[PDB]
Amino acid sequence: GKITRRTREAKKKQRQPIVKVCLSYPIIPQVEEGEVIDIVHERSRGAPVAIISFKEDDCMVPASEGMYTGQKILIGDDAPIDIGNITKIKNVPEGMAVNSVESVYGDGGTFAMVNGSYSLVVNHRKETNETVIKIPSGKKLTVSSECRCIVGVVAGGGIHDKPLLKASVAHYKAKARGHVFPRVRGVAMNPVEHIHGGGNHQHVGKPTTVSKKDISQEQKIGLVGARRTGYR
RNA sequence: GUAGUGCAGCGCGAAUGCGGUGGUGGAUGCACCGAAGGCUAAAUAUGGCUGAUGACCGAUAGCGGAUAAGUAGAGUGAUUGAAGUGUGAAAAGGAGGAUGAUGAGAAAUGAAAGUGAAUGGAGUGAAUGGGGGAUGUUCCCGCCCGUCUUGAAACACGGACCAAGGAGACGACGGCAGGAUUGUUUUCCGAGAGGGGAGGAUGCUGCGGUCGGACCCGAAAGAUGGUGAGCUAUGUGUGUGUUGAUUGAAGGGAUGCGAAAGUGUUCUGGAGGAUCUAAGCCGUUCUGACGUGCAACUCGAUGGCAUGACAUGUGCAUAGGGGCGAAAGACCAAACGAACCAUCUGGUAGCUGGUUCCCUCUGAAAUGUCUCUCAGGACAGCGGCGACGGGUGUAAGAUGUUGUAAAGCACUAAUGCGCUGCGUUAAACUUUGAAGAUGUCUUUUAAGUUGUUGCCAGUGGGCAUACUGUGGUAA
RNA sequence: AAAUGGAAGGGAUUGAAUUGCAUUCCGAUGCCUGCGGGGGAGUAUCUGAGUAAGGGGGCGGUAUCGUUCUGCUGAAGGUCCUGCGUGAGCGGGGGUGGAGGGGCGAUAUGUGCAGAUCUUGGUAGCAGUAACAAGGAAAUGAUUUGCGCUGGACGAGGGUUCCCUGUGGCAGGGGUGAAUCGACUGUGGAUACGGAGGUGCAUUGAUAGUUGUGUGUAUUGCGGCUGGGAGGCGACUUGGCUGUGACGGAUGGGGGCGGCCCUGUCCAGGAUAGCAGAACUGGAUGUCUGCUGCGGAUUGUUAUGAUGCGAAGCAGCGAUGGGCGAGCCUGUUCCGAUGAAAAAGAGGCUGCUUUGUCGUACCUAGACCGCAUCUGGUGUCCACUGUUUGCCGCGGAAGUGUUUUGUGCAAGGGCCGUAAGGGAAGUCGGCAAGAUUGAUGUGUAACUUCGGGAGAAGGAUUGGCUCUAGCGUGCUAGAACUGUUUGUUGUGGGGAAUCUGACUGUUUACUAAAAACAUAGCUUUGUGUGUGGACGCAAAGUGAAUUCUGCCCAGUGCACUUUUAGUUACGGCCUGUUGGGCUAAGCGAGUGUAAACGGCGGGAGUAACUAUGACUCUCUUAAGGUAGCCAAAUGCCUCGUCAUGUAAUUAGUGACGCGCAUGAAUGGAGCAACGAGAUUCCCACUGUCCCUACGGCCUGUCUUGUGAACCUACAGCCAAGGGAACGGGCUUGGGCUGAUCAGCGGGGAAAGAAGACCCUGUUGAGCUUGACUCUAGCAUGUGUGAAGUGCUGGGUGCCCAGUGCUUUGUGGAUGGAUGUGGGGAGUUUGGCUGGGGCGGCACGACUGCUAAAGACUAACGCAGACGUCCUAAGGCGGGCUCAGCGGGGAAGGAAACCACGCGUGGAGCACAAGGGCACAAGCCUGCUUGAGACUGUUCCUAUUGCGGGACUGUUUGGGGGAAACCCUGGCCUAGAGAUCCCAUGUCCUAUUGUGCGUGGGACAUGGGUGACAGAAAAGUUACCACAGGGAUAACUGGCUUGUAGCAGCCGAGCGACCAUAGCGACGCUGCUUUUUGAUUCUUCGAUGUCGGCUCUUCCUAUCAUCGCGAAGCAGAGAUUGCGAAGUGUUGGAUUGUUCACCCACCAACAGGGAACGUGAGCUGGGUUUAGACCGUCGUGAGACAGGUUAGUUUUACCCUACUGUGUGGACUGUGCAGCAGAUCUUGAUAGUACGAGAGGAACUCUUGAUUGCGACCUCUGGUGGAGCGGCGUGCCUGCUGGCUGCUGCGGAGCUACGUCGGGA
Repeated sequence: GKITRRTREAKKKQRQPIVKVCLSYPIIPQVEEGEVIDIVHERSRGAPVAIISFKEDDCMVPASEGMYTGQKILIGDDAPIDIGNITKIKNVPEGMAVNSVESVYGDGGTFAMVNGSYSLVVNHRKETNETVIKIPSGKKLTVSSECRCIVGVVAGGGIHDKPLLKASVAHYKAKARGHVFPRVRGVAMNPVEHIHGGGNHQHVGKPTTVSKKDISQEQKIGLVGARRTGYR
């Protein structure tokens, strides 16, 4: 055989990468006052980015829905509750939506940083200083009560409300983001390139669930380690 | 190196009257030696350079290269790579022709294939050859060689013509034959334990055997080390190109209807992978032209697309079991279901083709056994060349063996009648039974006049016919 | 009774082809006899063919040593003539040549050529041929005139090709000048992006943003002088700093560099027969985007608007002749796309001074690449005018390129034009051509995703001239007049249905553009972190919307769990004499999952005529195909059945459904819109055809110049025969024509290419997996690594598990073990065989027959059997008689048991068949383990192993029997396994000495190779390769004739009677070569493989026409037979078809052969390698004589054949060869003969035609680049007159659709 498409698309990307800018906020224990100086678009992202200026430091963060240029926000551990306002996660009531939550007290942000997402604060277990939160995927996770966050949802709304509708729109999206476009189906190739192969009719020819444990790398194509298949 | 012969990774890790070794793992005597630091001439190997030699080659030979040869030339590149010697002793001199001069000589020699001029003979028959005769012919005979084949003049293959070159030689080890010199030659049997007297050696020439490029020329492939994205494919940086029309979305104005909710008409505006046309780009049909071309993909007419998921110059990134692909196994410098260059490499070939002087003496086989054996091989059979050595491929007299042809019903198996006879059968039936074959004795029957052994080749696709079977409607 | 004209060998022959004879004769390289030569032989002689193969004796090339000679008074080599030798070869003479050359003996070898699609060099025929060139002219040609269209600059590439002089292309000498052009400088990149600096005029033979010059701008350095504030309410003015570089597509409005057009005036130019209100040409002149103060509510656009967060207006600041637009100014809009980076800031007025290095000539295609002076390819910029929406098409300028003594046109080609009447009858198929076409009124359906369909369809108008109306001044609307009726001198064919893909897009550079690929939408899976943080990132399937997406978890796969089986490795620990316990993942098990891979049944009865089966029983599955759809691109049978379209329907559409083998994201149903996709029909239109004609230009034909190639054993007329079974040459017959030129495609099984199909080889490679043997990676225990401490749990004080803490090692790794692993590597996948494959085993082995009276003897010949079985079914002693028949005996029968008289085996003996056997080899019965331990000779059986039998000997040996005697398995012929390795027994043994809980050997048995003298082994190729094979298939020929076709003989019956008018059973005998088989002789270094179209010839077994018989022949119409091959034998619908089947006509619509006639004659529908779809089959790569769609047709100029032509008068004779007309019809005969009637003929006379053949142009039709006319576009200034385009008529000539012409 020859080497399959999955493995070559991985090698092309170490030669010529897609790069995003790494948003994060700094450490400031005393309550300061910031200044949104600009909100801007970025290639390969869907969310707009805000430029906020402190007394001796500037930062780039995901803008929340409800920000505007020239607005003042506060940073510090004991800061008041309002859209924006980087503050510590024990000063936040239950049922409130936050974004860009860190996990180690000083790493910037880790959770909920894409277009239109947030995490939920569910419980404050005041003994042991633990906070249960819900992250965007649904998993529940206890963090310390000293990690910081941002109040509100990320801007950029529901981007899937509008269909792509046309070939050229999927062409411009994959140029900016790096998806495989177009995709030739594996059953339409010759056997030399794909485990799905030739044959006098187009058909896979054997089970499409494959293992995730113990088999050769380059055999893991299809539905890898699937617990269940079917419509519902 | 046979149960480490030597070396290495990982882990464990010594001794001080002590340590190591002794062709089978371990023990114990006796023998013999001192590792884990260092240096050391000579006798041995070998491209090239310089001297000296030769039963070596003599211009298609010998090094690729006897000369302005690793040159001229070819390839993007790594790489690749020829052909060509001669006036004379002396320039004493020529170089369109003619007339001349110099010289020993117009000047190295100068074959065949093929041609021009003159002159002799013949012809309207393909030509050419042999016998017999004659300054061409008249009569007789005569199809084109080489090769594979049961079988070729073949509608089987190679061969237009001429010259030169062109294929069983050499090394090692063994045997035999012929020949040369010398001769006071021999470590035996047996797994072992045990037992125990019986003419060659060293050269020379030839032939048969094996391994060597191995009689000469020939694959599809495999591996080691290198070159390419100037063609073409995808990504990315920076530039450039695109005429004139058609249709008429949202938004906005005015005007009519109606109790209201609402709705009619018409202007303005200029959307959309919306419709043509141009600069231009492709490649549907004519199955048009052309088809030793204008051309290793072109030309004419017709048709399709022309704001894009476009077209195009240039910087950078991706390389061969790898890349790149809106996917055709497509494309990667005129060959891609694995590129190109050099080496290993004179790669192997049970298969096809070729294999060079005369006369003379003998002269086959196309069958049996074993074979991943069936287009091959070995052993045996048939043949050649020997050498040494003395004494029946036909009949007659006697005496044995046989179960076919024909015939028959005694056994086995069949087959009609008449109520003891008449009728019909046989490769796997036989009570009988030939012609023909086949054993032994006697040359103390006729007629005639071989034994022992050495070294070796080719052959193992057959076919026809008289008589005689088997299968088949038959050939 | 057979297909080119032909064979007792020919002419012929009445016996010169019949039969019987011998008293004559002819006839070999054989025989006898005399000489000559070779080889044997024991020396008075005898004996000679020969492939593969072997032996003896000779001839020749080049050298050495070792001897012996010759050449300038002319060597070798070469050429002609001549002697000797059976031959290989060796001598002499005359020319030429100008320096060396030999004999004899031994010895060393790169030692002798006709061939190898041999190597290198030279040369023929073809052939003065193919191909290419000959560009418009004027005696001259710096002058006059005719035609074509690229023309001018920068880069890549080239490198002196550029200028002058001399010369017939060379030779000699010249020419490239930079602050203000590019680069040397920026950025991870650069001659196009960023960036200190300019414009005119003149100048050389050749350079110029570079030389010279008028004016400007920047810069290097060096000076001199001078200022840190004035104004304005404000916007802002001034020597008075911290700004820029720096950024996408589409589209409206305003305004324009240059160019072009219209117009007033002035100065000039060129042509003119005549006329022209005074033409034609050139030149020169002819304001508000914004901001501030006052003001205090309205105001504007082509469009969206602006405004108490301050409108209009007034006053300022700042910026900057008429008409058709490039940069520029100012708006709106589009994106899950939002449109680089770095170098480079300071500044007033003046004077002197500086400015480095390298490139610069010439060429856009005849100066580049494609081997070239090649119709191909090659980045950027500029370029006038009439007509027009158009920078297109159809015509003109500017600039640029170009010659001046070949012919005038046969046939056949390449590219075009016009055609009576018909109108797709042509063809696989409307292929090709014709037809529609611009603009403006009118009028527009089904359906539909409401947007579309739509330029639907269908109808009408159009020039020129002279005016009117509107306002925006060039467009729009209206009217009169006029012509030989006509005006776009350009620009879509349309309509009704079915299959299929949603749509715009992409693809096999060089045979496939598609239904294939992509696509939005829909669904499933994994993943909490990569610079990226789940509206993310990655992997698969299906393919817009609408409506739907059923049932199956038994098999395979995937997931989770093993906190309630089993199985399992290194190391460690435990216990013990070298064993056993404890400590993984995985496998196994349990549960879940089909938008995972996939699957989705038989049989019996049953409703008041039949028929069917709602209903029932029954077998059975993991579950038994649901909703829908169909002879559909999916249905074998099959051209299914019914309806509809036609004169006629293997086509199309509608309907039906037990569907070989339909069916649900393997996606099912479904067609709005779109398509150079596949199909069928309608209108229109036509040279597609009936059936061809005439014309144009370039070729060809003829001349001069330049001048190839392929191919070539030798050659080139036929019939038959035989032959390797289709001859140019051989045997027996028949023949044109003495040497030319143009044509042409029958033959040379023509050329090209070591057959790609098929088989064989112990030859490959691409790809697959449930082949064999392995392997990267990954999983999971475990060894190494860093010190100190606490904690909970196991067993017996113990070892270990997790385990938190402390800081003072570190996280980078590294050794071995078990599991997994077509992701990857290497390799294999027998043979025989009436081709191979599938099947069978004739592959080891036993019996009978085939087998021809000793033994041996073949076939995928015939009929069977073998891989076992038995403690007796082995050994021995004794006693008995078997199958069956006859006469008897209570219940007793066809068969029970007793018993007498006979019984040659007619029964038994493990199993196949054959042989054998009676006080036995059979049956019953007693005792036993000879089915013992060793050892030698021989047969099948040989050149030979294993195996299976026979016969002896030796035993401090058995069993049976009184004993003689027998016994080493089975009554005899089948039941069978090497080398190497391992297991057990007996006898020996390890070389420095001795042992051994460690090994080695000899001999004998067992463990097994059935392909049985004995490898360790799965598939596929239509993507394919190489060595061969006519030892072997798929087409033609040849032999054969079962089958196929056509005929005879007999006489049982039939025929109202009557075997034969006509028929003819049951049986029997032939012929042909048109069917399909059987075979494998020719061809695999190639003989182009189906049908049609076109064209010629032959056969007869006669369909019609001519002649003539029979009758169950009255006439009419037919039926059956003989002579006879001269002439005829058609037009259409459906299918690729051959074939078939229907319609119409006809005198009739017969059957066959010629390499299944005919592809350098065509066509290419069938078949048809490489793309693709469906059904069934396979885990898969793939398969199917199952269906469907898309898919290169090369070369004659040679010889012969054939057609003409040439090969030297006039008038004729006579031999040979060719050979043509055929068929139908009107009237009369005649309503007659014949007949009860109904019906209904003939000879002779007569009228017209159809088709073939040969001519002709008076008439009619076609053509007519001859000629005359009409209407246009551009150009000559307009009129006149020309040239160019479209159109009507159209003589001569040619032609058919027109006219003429057949023996007594």
